[PDB]
Amino acid sequence: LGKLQDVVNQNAQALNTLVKQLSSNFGAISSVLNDILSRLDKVEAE
Amino acid sequence: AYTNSFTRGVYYPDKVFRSSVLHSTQDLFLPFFSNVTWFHANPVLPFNDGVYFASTEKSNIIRGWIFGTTLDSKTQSLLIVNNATNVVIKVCEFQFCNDPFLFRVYSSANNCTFEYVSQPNLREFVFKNIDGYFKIYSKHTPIDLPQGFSALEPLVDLPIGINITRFQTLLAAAAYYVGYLQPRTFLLKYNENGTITDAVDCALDPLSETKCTLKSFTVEKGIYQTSNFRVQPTESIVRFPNITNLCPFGEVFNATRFASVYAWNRKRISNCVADYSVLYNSASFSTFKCYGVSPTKLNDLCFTNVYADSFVIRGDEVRQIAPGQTGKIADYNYKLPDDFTGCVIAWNSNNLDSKVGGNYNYLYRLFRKSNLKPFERDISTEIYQAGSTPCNGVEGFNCYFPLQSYGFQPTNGVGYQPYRVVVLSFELLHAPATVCGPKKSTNLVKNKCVNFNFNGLTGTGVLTESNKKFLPFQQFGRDIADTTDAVRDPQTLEILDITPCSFGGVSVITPGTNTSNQVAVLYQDVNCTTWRVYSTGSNVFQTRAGCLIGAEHVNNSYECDIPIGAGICASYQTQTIASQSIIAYTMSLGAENSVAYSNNSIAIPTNFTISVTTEILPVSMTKTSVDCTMYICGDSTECSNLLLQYGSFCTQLNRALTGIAVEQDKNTQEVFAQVKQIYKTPPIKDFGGFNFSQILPDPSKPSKRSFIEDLLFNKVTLGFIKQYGDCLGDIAARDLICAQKFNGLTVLPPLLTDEMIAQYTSALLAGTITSGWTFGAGAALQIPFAMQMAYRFNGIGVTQNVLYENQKLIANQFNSAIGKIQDSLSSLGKLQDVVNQNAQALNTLVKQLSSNFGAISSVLNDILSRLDKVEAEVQIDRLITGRLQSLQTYVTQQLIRAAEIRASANLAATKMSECVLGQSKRVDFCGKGYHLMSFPQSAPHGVVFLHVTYVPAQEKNFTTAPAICHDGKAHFPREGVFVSNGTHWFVTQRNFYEPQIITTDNTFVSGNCDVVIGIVNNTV
Amino acid sequence: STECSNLLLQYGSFCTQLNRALTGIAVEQDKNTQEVFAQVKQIYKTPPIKDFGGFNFSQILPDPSKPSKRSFIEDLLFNKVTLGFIKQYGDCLGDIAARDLICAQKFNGLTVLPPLLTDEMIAQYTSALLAGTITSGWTFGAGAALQIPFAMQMAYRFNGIGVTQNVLYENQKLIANQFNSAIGKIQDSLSSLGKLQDVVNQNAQALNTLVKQLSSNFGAISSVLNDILSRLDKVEAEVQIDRLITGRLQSLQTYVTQQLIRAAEIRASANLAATKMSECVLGQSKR
Amino acid sequence: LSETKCTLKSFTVEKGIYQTSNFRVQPTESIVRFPNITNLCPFGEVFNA
Ligand SMILES: CCCCC/C=C\C/C=C\CCCCCCCC(=O)O
Ligand SMILES: *[C@@H]1O[C@H](CO)[C@@H](O)[C@H](O)[C@H]1NC(C)=O
Ligand SMILES: *[C@@H]1O[C@H](CO)[C@@H](O)[C@H](O)[C@H]1NC(C)=O
Ligand SMILES: *[C@@H]1O[C@H](CO)[C@@H](O)[C@H](O)[C@H]1NC(C)=O
Ligand SMILES: *[C@@H]1O[C@H](CO)[C@@H](O)[C@H](O)[C@H]1NC(C)=O
Ligand SMILES: *[C@@H]1O[C@H](CO)[C@@H](O)[C@H](O)[C@H]1NC(C)=O
Ligand SMILES: *[C@@H]1O[C@H](CO)[C@@H](O)[C@H](O)[C@H]1NC(C)=O
Ligand SMILES: *[C@@H]1O[C@H](CO)[C@@H](O)[C@H](O)[C@H]1NC(C)=O
Ligand SMILES: *[C@@H]1O[C@H](CO)[C@@H](O)[C@H](O)[C@H]1NC(C)=O
Ligand SMILES: *[C@@H]1O[C@H](CO)[C@@H](O)[C@H](O)[C@H]1NC(C)=O
Ligand SMILES: *[C@@H]1O[C@H](CO)[C@@H](O)[C@H](O)[C@H]1NC(C)=O
Ligand SMILES: *[C@@H]1O[C@H](CO)[C@@H](O)[C@H](O)[C@H]1NC(C)=O
Ligand SMILES: *[C@@H]1O[C@H](CO)[C@@H](O)[C@H](O)[C@H]1NC(C)=O
Repeated sequence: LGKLQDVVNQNAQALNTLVKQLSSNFGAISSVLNDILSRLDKVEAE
Repeated sequence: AYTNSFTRGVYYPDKVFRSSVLHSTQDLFLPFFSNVTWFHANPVLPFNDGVYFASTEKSNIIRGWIFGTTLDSKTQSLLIVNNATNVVIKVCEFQFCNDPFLFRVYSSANNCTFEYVSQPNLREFVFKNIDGYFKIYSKHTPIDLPQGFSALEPLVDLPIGINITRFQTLLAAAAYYVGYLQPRTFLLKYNENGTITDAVDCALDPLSETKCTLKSFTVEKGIYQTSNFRVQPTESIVRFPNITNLCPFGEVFNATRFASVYAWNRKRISNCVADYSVLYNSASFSTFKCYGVSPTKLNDLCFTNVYADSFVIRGDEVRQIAPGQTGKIADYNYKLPDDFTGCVIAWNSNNLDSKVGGNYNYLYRLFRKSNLKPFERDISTEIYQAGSTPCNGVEGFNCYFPLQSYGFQPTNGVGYQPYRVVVLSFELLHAPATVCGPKKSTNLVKNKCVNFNFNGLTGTGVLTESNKKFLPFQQFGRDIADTTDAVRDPQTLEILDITPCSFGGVSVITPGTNTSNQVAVLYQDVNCTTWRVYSTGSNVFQTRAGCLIGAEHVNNSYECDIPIGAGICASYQTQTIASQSIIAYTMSLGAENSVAYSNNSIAIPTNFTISVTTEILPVSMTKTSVDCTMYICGDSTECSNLLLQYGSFCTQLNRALTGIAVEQDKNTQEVFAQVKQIYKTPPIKDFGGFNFSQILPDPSKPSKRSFIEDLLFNKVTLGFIKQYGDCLGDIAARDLICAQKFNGLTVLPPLLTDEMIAQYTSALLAGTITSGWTFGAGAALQIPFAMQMAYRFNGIGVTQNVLYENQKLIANQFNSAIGKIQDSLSSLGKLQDVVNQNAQALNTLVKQLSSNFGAISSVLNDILSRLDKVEAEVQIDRLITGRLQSLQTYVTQQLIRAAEIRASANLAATKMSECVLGQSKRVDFCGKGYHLMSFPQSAPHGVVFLHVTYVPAQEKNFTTAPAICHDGKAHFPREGVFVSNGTHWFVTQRNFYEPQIITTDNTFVSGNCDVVIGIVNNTV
Repeated sequence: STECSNLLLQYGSFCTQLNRALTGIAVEQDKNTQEVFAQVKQIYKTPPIKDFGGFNFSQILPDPSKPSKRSFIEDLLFNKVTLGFIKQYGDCLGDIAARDLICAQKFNGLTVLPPLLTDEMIAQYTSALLAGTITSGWTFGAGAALQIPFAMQMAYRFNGIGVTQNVLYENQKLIANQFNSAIGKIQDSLSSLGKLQDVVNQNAQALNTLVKQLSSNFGAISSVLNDILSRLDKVEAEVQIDRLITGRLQSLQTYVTQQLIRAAEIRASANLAATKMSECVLGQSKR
Repeated sequence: LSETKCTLKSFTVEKGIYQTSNFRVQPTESIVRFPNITNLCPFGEVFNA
């Protein structure tokens, strides 16, 4: 039943990588909006 | 005297070596096929953007040139003259003559700076004047202007720094030419040595744009899409409100006494003209910064809500007048919004505000409970509580007077001297304005594409009367796309409509550059029944897909050659009375033939033919892998470290690529490894007189392939071991294969080799020739080939004695049919297209590494050789983002292709199972006709099916009846039909004429002979 | 904008790719139509004398008294779907462009190409198929068309499903009446195709969202190139124009990817239709 | 094997074949090649006239 199990595994893997990809910086100074907004004013945070 | 330059005037745009490449550049080039002016045996001509000067000479008559604006002693001029002994270059204030010649050129040389002297058959020169540099390119070539192509080389770049608008030649028989240069795009070609030997002028013709797009000098037969029809603007328009007065610069920047910072002032500015040049001789400003606009754009704008605030502060507090500052002034006195749009101006005023012994008339606030809001004022005078101890007016040790005083003395340090500050705020391009700049209006032009500037808003388009009613407080009008569509004229107050002046698609039909150089153009949004075209012609054909211009209409109908659209195709005549041309016609649907129907007539075949047809199906595509770090960062440790902030984006790509790679092997497996028993070819070749030698394995080759397989494997042009030293050095500069894998792009081999695939195919053939379809359902059982063919004939509705009586005819027909296929295979596009696509996808990925993506360069080493860590972290990230997007696009397209290839592979597997391991009843699934058998052959990345079918031929006409009434009962054939030749009645079969006597054995009676329609009589 | 045109050259290899994909799709569509309809290259004329055992085909055969040669049911079908046109520059110049919604698309570079086969040609193919199958049976799909009376063909077809032919020759009249009534019921029902309408709806929506997405800022100070260039000099305006270029290129890429994904499904449906034609119309099916 | 473990972000690996990074080689030394010039630029003339 590997043919059926593969679909479930693929869906779970996709949804888990989506969550894991929230810790990237993408070139910013931090990956946490709260940290960014606790230290910089509006113009520098935009 | 006009003349045509053809391809003269091409120079090297850079100083960098290139070879075996095609390069697209943009610079000031002399347009291809442009008319130059001819001078024989000395006027003053304009110098517009550069000049291409050429001289056919034999005795050194042309000596030099002079450049300038006016050639008298009121301006500076450049002299480049070649006297008999020297070449002298001077940039002075010359006084020249009407007719200078050699040496009497000028009279006085008053003052000047630049000087270079000493420097102890067809000539071409190019001149330019950019950023204060005079550049020259030149070349000499030994043998009115000739054909050919030559590229000029850089000579000198003089820093003269003057203004040039006219030039003149110096003469001492000969002739010279003069052509101007314009900013165009050109596609150059470097040969093996790095010399330029060809070029293409994009946007000179309709076929020249296609060449630039494809990045090739050749084009194949077809129809291509070009850019939409473009229209350039004719003239310019400026429309400001008509105002006369000048803004109150004196009252603001020149007042006698200024306000205090805590009680700052504010006055409105309206109905004036902003011209700040009047301040250039009275006031100097130490600080001047603007925020939502550029300082160089203030002259061309209009402003909506202008205010001016003024106060006095000490010297070192000027840095606190900015949007995001903190401190004593920004907290309790004056604050700017974070979205500020305006300018801030400050200057020293120690002469007007400083009195000896201390000036105490300027105050500020030092204590306050909380911070101020933007543009808020607080002029209170309440005592301030700072210790929780109450105090109702009394003062001391806990309660203070909020306001403090400045002490301004004339001998203070510059940090403690008074400064006057003015802040201007306004809005741009949203509402009606009454303060404009120093610009002069022009007339209003309608119904033409022109440039405009309406209250500072610039653009292009066509103006038109409008039927909208703006409210008094509105000035502009937008749409869903958020662009300005209507505007109210600021003088007449009428409303206009702005429309883009570019519209309509264009296409070009070409027969092939290897054949001809003429084309036809289709204007898809024009009705010629003429105007929105690049060129009219003698013949102009109007279709329902557009207006075709350049083809000759004909009234015959042929099959489609180049589909144009809406039922019309085009083709090259060539072979005709006229030299050659293009023709346009309507495609034909296949020569309507006939129908001969009646209620008592039938046709029955009397013969047959054996036909063999070929079918091709793709089964696999190439497998690849990617090293993301090596593609994005190369060998840079800095980039490698910066890339970790995108860590989860490379495993994601590699997983999909690995999935595709492992799917390919399953695709091949399901198609070819159906029978896991390997049957060897029989040792004696005797199958009822049928010849299979051209499809059975041949052991007289390095492999065991058959003749047809060997023919197939040579019609598609292509694992391997490419060693590092194999393409070390220059060889990597042209390989095109290890150029890929120097960047991290590899190709993985297939799991099953072509030898194994051929072994599987041979097993299939041996099984199906020796056993029939039994080996596909279980244990293989032997059966003679003639009897197997009898079975297969019984499977299509024909008796077996028909085969046993025409065995030799059938065998001969089959042998000839098999020979014809290998005859035709002499000189597979469906299989070749897969290889072409897989190669192009990988080559574009390498090509896309030369983009900037908005940075200053596409070379990490160049970026890192000039900038430090912080300044390079901003430029590297743009390249990282762009190069990640490229790989993502490649992977998505690969997935979308793999899905289609899998669909094809599944179809091929079903076809094998149903046509090769059995006989099929589905119509048109295993060929055209009645399917008898089929044989598989292997091709590169695909399979080939040879289908044998039965086709009837040579029909004859017969009369027929539905039933026969013998003696009051109704008789039915029970198999086949009743036919009559005119006097006698017989019963035969549907697919072959074979009459018999009507009797009870081949008949059944289930009627009374009263109701059947069409019953005859005769007898049985 | 010439400035934007010059700044866009640093993404030159991203437009040819999109155009290549779109051209592939557009070429595939004509092949889809051909494989389904142009199966037979011999056009058969409608019989001059209409005598088929009492069967009435008048509602599905070509009608020669219409501006085209479409049949009654075909016209009913064509009236139920609400969509090769020439739209001229002078046609929608002015305020009309603010509501047309068709030349608002093509003021921004988005155009639609006509199909290669017209509706009249497709109907001619269908008429040829009908005439062939009614006058020859299934022999014309295998070779030369051999004529046969319709009643005898129908007896063949009854034998094809295990019923003797006398069962047809003794109930011909009732069978013809039933067939005529059943045919009438279909045109009765076709009075007042959601599978076919969705294709048009999806394509139009995809084209309209592309035009709508041109008001996004993408992080810049404004979504208007003229507004950006009327206030900032080159150095300050390059920074803003780059963000707009990035966002709009991304929009185009998303549109193209969705178009490819839809083309795959349309191709699967077309392959099913071609196989169904071959097996159900040119023969008799046992599946 | 360690590179595979790091890529899979797991301390165990299942039976199979896995792709690792391309073959890498590090540089052995450093090189500098500027033109041979002796004179010193004229700072006095420009900044001290
Ligand atoms: C010696 C004490 C060190 C201070 C503790 C560290 C950080 C405190 C927060 C900010 C630094 C104080 C800066 C004061 C100078 C600016 C004063 C002003 O013009 O507003
Ligand atoms: C130009 O020459 C005149 C001589 O008449 C001289 O007075 C003037 O100073 C010169 N200008 C410069 C910039 O040297
Ligand atoms: C250009 O290079 C080829 C080999 O690459 C060489 O044979 C030829 O001589 C070169 N051309 C010149 C002008 O030297
Ligand atoms: C400012 O005032 C001084 C003295 O009153 C005067 O000389 C100067 O011209 C004035 N400047 C302007 C721009 O009015
Ligand atoms: C406005 O007044 C209220 C009530 O006195 C006060 O609480 C608030 O702080 C004031 N706003 C500012 C910006 O000081
Ligand atoms: C072009 O205009 C003419 C004039 O009205 C019209 O008859 C013709 O149909 C138009 N062309 C098309 C393709 O409709
Ligand atoms: C049937 O066709 C074959 C090949 O064309 C021919 O040799 C043979 O004579 C034909 N049979 C008759 C009865 O004509
Ligand atoms: C089969 O064909 C091959 C090639 O045409 C030929 O050499 C061979 O002799 C043929 N078979 C027989 C039995 O002749
Ligand atoms: C059968 O008769 C019809 C009607 O005359 C004719 O068109 C057809 O050609 C005939 N068949 C053959 C094989 O000649
Ligand atoms: C065919 O129709 C004609 C016309 O009425 C008729 O005379 C003839 O008997 C019919 N033949 C059959 C077999 O029904
Ligand atoms: C068949 O024969 C009967 C007499 O047995 C005759 O009455 C009848 O008319 C014949 N059929 C036709 C159509 O004439
Ligand atoms: C066939 O249908 C048409 C239209 O409904 C009708 O006019 C005709 O009468 C029908 N056939 C017969 C034989 O009545
Ligand atoms: C510049 O000239 C002064 C005056 O002689 C001298 O003291 C100084 O050293 C000179 N500059 C340098 C860099 O030596």
